[PDB]
Amino acid sequence: PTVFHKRYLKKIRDLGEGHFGKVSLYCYDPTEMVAVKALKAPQHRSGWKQEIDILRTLYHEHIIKYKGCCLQLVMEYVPLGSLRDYLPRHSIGLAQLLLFAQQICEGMAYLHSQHYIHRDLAARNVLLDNDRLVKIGDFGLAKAVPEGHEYYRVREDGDSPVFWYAPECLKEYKFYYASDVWSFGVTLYELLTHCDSSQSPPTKFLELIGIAQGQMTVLRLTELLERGERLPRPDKCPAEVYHLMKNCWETEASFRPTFENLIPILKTVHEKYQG
Ligand SMILES: N#C[C@H]1C[C@@H]1C(=O)N[C@@]12C[C@@H]1CN(c1nc(Nc3cnn(CCO)c3)ncc1F)C2
Repeated sequence: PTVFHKRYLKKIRDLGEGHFGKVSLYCYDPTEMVAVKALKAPQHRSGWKQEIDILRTLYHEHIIKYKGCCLQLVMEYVPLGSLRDYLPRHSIGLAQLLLFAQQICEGMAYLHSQHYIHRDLAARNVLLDNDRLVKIGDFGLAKAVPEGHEYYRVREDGDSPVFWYAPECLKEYKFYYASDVWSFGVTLYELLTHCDSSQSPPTKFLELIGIAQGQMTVLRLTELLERGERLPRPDKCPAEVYHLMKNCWETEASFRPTFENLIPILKTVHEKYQG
């Protein structure tokens, strides 16, 4: 739609980076603040084409706004950044954390109804607009679920967010809509630990696995997940919220709530704490 011209984009700062992509804050000055995502200098390029196409077709209050092209991806600038960056610095209350959790489920329910799985649902991908507004802000691993199949066939990459993954992704390389609920449960844990690094999923799971394990991190991970071991209950996380988390972490994908199931549950649980 909108065609931003590169010569008018004024770099302000970096907002994020991955092994294949970078997001920068720009000032579009043809005489507005934009987040522009660029792929680094064919498989990652084809995946990049699908990424832009995926966000082009998404419109939801809890999904970062697609703003047009420049290929570079121009998106709205979400002012307070990732909850991963925000949370260790702002002691947000339980009620607001649960509102964020609900807002994530809404955007996820919407994403899922569009037949897309996210595959990278983490606090680093949840952007804070204001103290009462959150948006899923990155779709780098988002894929369409093929029409005659209930999941997408992943394939291992060294950069897979394995500490946010259900055993089916790690073992069978099958990503279901239910696999994003697992990730959501991990994002909910992150939010309740205030994104504290010493409490993070890679820190906590590597403490459980150990680091002398050769090529066997994923395998030791899958087997502890299969033994029913899980991330611990965050300090000051209510018993009920912890049980909802564990329910998101059922080993059986079908036993997990869907995002639709989570919306009324979170709505009720937020209303309770907001009082
Ligand atoms: N892998 C990989 C890496 C490259 C992919 C990446 O950076 N994706 C993103 C989720 C990050 C941030 N981001 C965006 N961030 C913002 N706002 C904003 C304000 N402060 N900050 C920094 C404190 O977090 C960010 N508005 C739009 C965005 F799009 C998009």
